[PDB]
Amino acid sequence: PFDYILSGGTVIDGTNAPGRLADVGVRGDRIAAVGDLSASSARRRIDVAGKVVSPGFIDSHTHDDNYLLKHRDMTPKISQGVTTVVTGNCGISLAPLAHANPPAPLDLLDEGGSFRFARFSDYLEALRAAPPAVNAACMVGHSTLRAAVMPDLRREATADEIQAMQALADDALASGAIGISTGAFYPPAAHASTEEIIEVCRPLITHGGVYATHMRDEGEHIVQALEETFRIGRELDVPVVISHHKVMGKLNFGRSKETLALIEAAMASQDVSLDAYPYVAGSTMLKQDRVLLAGRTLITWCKPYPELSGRDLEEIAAERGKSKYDVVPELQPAGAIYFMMDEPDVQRILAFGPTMIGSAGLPHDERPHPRLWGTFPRVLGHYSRDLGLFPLETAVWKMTGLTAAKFGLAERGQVQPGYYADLVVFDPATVADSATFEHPTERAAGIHSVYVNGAAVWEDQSFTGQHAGRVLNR
Ligand SMILES: [Cu+2]
Ligand SMILES: [Zn+2]
Repeated sequence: PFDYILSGGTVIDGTNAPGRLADVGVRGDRIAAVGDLSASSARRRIDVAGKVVSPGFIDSHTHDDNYLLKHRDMTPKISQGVTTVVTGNCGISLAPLAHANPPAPLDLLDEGGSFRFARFSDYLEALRAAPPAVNAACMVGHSTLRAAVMPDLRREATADEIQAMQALADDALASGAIGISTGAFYPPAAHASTEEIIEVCRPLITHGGVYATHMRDEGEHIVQALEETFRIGRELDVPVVISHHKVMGKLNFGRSKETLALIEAAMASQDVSLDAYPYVAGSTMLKQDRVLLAGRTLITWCKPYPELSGRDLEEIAAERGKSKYDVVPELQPAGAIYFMMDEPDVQRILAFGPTMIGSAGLPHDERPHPRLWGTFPRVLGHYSRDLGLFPLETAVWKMTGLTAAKFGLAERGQVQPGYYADLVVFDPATVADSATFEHPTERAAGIHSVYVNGAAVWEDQSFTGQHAGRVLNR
């Protein structure tokens, strides 16, 4: 007998096909059957008429490394229909690193003494012993490796340092990591050469992981940054993932036509993937960057002056008698929101066939960017339904079947008999992002229920208490 059957709704199976009326039966952690299940014995038959039953959403780009440990409920994500998170992005992973004051942007994951894992396996063991509500597919970050090995980060690494990082990377992959990420855009790795990155990531071909990256530059020199990424992919002969694709700065608006053309061409000869979030503003560490600081900038958190959280940097700078760029040093470490993208580009990038959906949420921020709470429903509601950017089945595919395939998450991302029971029940007519820049933590509308490995984790707009997540392997 099945444990339960979700009956009377429309199934959008995650393979990018129009929805069809069908029931979904679950037994244990597996989807036992799909179709007319009136003839199958079940302990419960849940009515989901008027709703859509789809695979659970996979967040391709998260910074939930530590949040998974400190807030197992994972409300910001499960309330949106997310059932699996990919961690350790942009070169930033919680482990391996025992440091009491990690350099920005590593501090985006810190709640105070959070970096206590000497080995990557110790981190994975912790997750398994006290599982979060969602599954976790973890990557190790290059900048974290640099911080753990190099006494001085403002220079290229020596052969001995490269060997040390490569050993740590290898141990992480052997322990279960699904890949390695880099973020040469940031201070900790700005001095890292392309060859340093290649040598540190060589274990990928032996273990079969992916290479993810926050490119060295996403503005004036984005073409060069794209080429470096493609080159790294060919040298390693491993798939590459371009994180949160965008063209930032007024002088780069409209250039998504150009960048997408380059990516499409690369996909013809090598393995390339990419993800993005549905907003015109970015967010990360407060940084002395003239392009990032060109437009409206809001503080998310500030260590030396906590009261600045939520304020407009222009006011702060002006009142201190300095430019936004010159006032940054005295306010660090801190975080911010940067309005430096244009709607047309965001829409073009989201619509681009292979683009997967990733939130890039920064969960520890005092006053966070709303993407943390509304990314997925904003794509299903605002963009798919209201603007008609793509049909619903395609919008779902972009956060389920496509993502599972690119990260190698076997038996997930599809509503198919035999696959794991990560599922979402939502109302297509009302699903929508409620979070706004003004009120960034509002819960999404239209999300009826969410299941992970067969257990309901979100019901009646609340965490059920089921710590059903598992550490996944590629
Ligand atoms: Cu990131
Ligand atoms: Zn990034």
